Amino acid sequence: VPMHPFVKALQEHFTAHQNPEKAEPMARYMKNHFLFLGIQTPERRQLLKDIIQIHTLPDQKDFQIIIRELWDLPEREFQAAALDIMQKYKKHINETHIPFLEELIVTKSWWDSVDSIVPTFLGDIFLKHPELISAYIPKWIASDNIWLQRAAILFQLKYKQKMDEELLFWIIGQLHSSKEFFIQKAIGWVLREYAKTNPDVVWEYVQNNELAPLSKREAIKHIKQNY
DNA sequence: AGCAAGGC
DNA sequence: TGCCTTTGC
Ligand SMILES: COC(=O)c1cc2c3c(cc(O)c2[nH]1)N(C(=O)c1cc2cc(OC)c(OC)c(OC)c2[nH]1)C[C@H]3Cn1cnc(N)c2ncnc1-2
Ligand SMILES: [Ca+2]
Ligand SMILES: [Ca+2]
Repeated sequence: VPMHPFVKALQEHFTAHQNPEKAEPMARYMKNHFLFLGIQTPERRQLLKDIIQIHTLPDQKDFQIIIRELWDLPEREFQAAALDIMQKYKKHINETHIPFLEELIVTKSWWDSVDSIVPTFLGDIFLKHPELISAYIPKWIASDNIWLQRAAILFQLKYKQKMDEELLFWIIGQLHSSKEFFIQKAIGWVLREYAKTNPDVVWEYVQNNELAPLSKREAIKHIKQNY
């Protein structure tokens, strides 16, 4: 049972605003991996802000505590709220928090949580500490956990001109033989997105290195008509 | 605004 | 495959 007051207050308030009619289709959207209260993002963020306006944002010493308790609650809105809350502590998040973010990636894993954790929080950390990438990314690739593997792919998603091109292409080469839907998809996504910044090197990579057909199609879908 | 980004 | 709903922007 949760025990930090902020989290109790958020559980009560969210629970009071649940909508069973919305809950079933939302849960089916995540392949019924999670229970849902039935609260979509606009309302969900309104309710979180209510609790902050009342209690004020907890002291930074408790932010791991609070995220952990939210992660253990059964309804998916609490993990999504936990990530909205982590956004409000970005300034105090640093390399000592990488193992905590790993734990979050590998617990209650699905595309909605991992796609929020990785490009923003891990992306930011490794931009400040790129000498730590080698302690984590190779481990994640070798782990055979698809969510850590998608993390290795997507932590650079938002980098644009900051992208470490040879690192990106090494990561993809290590994972291109994956059968996994969420790995193939992530490879096609990061290539398509980086092609908005550096289209010529994405074209050259795709034309000379093996990829799942899904990944290759998605990567070139906006630039193929220039070639 | 409006368009770009899982489900089926 | 490409359109849907929702969220990100
Ligand atoms: C049933 O409803 C839920 O329960 C629920 C839906 C849902 C969604 C989430 C997250 C959730 O938690 C959701 N929950 N979305 C994102 O995380 C996200 C958007 C985004 C945009 C970007 O461009 C502007 C971008 O890059 C810059 C991103 O990367 C950071 C993006 N990420 C989008 C949407 C799910 N969806 C819908 N229709 C499509 N056609 C989609 N194609 C892909 N995904 C789609
Ligand atoms: Ca392997
Ligand atoms: Ca899609």
